[PDB]
Amino acid sequence: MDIDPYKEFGATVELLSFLPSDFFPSVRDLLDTASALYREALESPEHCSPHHTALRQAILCWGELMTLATWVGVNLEDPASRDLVVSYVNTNMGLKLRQLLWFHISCLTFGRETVIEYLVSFGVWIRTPPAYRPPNAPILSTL
Amino acid sequence: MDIDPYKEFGATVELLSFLPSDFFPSVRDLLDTASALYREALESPEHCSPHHTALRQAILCWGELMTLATWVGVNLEDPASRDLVVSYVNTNMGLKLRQLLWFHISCLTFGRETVIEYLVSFGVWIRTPPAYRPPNAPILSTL
Amino acid sequence: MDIDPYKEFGATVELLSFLPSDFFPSVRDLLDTASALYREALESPEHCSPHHTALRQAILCWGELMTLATWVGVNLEDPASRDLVVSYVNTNMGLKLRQLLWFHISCLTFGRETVIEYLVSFGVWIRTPPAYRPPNAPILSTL
Amino acid sequence: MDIDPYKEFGATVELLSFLPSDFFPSVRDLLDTASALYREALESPEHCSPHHTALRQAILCWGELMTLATWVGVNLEDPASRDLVVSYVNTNMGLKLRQLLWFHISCLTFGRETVIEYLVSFGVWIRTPPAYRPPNAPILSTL
Repeated sequence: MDIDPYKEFGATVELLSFLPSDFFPSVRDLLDTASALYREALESPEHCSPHHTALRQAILCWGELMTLATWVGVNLEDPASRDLVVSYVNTNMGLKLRQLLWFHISCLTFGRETVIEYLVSFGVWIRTPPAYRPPNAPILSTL
Repeated sequence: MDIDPYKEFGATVELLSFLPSDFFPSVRDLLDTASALYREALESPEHCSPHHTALRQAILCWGELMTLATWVGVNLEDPASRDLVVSYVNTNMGLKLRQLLWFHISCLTFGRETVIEYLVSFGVWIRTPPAYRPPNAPILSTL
Repeated sequence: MDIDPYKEFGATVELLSFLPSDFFPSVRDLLDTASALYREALESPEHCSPHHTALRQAILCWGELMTLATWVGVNLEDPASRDLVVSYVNTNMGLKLRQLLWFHISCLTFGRETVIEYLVSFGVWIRTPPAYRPPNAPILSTL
Repeated sequence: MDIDPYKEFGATVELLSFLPSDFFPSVRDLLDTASALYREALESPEHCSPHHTALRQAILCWGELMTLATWVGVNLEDPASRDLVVSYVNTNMGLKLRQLLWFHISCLTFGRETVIEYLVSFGVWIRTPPAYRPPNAPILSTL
């Protein structure tokens, strides 16, 4: 199957490619934001929203990757392989996980429609070449 | 955090640990089933159900894990360590995957409540001594 | 004081005495069933039913007998006596714990009156010599 | 499972640990009290109260510990190991059984609320430094 995780929620993998990969915060920072703002809802037995369901799945996927990294560090004996796998699991997969975390956290905090319009506007800003690019980049905010 | 992926659906990691690990179908079989029965809906841009959202997320997590397996095959030179990582992925993460997929596919097929009652019943059955239980292992059916 | 643990619940040690030893599930299986089916309630601050109260007391009693078994294994350097005590605890006391656990779990699952009628019928069946009874014992089950 | 025997009764293991171990009466004295006051209701086929249910279970747990002690005395011929097991069963497990018996007998006699208030008061008295601790330790009374 060809499943786009954002196709529900009115976005696409291509739209989020407007944002550069180095734009997204670290998984630690994003999980801290999730705990700060939505811990009780995430731990709840309610389907509070599709975003909440998806964020739950993403947090668990990251947790299982961390369990794998620990298991590698304990059960592998070749340090080169140990560290290659650990770094891969921390960086390459972390990128997509923090895309997902960012999208859903931002849509809960600010609104799905607002986030999609931020994506469009930031794509404008970032495609605008530097000579003509304003310094005030689009930024998600309430106030 | 402490997120149980089944409690928003009325179940628990414990309750799915109540069935034996070997009862759960293979990942290949479950993904074939997911495709055959719900590919169009999973690929669609609609929040068809929380089961569908969870299932999309899990299918993509497993896809990234398979991608990890391939990346290891290529960029690892220790065959013992490569085999060890691939086997951890196929077995330990695969079991959690097939529990999750079995649960959500079976919910969509038969009913979430039917599935939870089936878990309880089948666990009690597999624990009852044979001379004092119905002889055939319970099964879900739509016929 | 001469207390019967089932008289409270409409049954009697004499009624459950007709159930053979091979009829009851293991202590581990019964405890896993208790957890899976009624953990939220057993761990709760509510009197949910006399069966729940009794089940809590029985589970904690077994926990203390297991503490005893561990203590024996760690403190007695005479292997014969060590194993003799462990076997007594796991067989003679395990059997009573299994009787009680089965009774209360089955009551919660099926109905106290249903369990009592099942015991009456099972006693009839087991008192009947094999030549003159159906070969399959009566079944208490969800299916 | 992690079951607190007093949660359903408004207390905790933390609150009963306000009392020292050497504060609780002997199992003999507690059983004599239970007989002399509530034998009729404990021997009865009625759920008189959750406390009565729990007391019945405790009484039978102690009966089984006594049976184990007798069986050890008969079936172990290494006096050392016999004595170790008998002492453990009479002392270490006796402690928890007399906590339980004291709690439920005192509840039946005085009120569960009165017993919980007695626990917080004894906490005050025992945490108070000696130079200001009144000789009259708190005590339960009906007058």
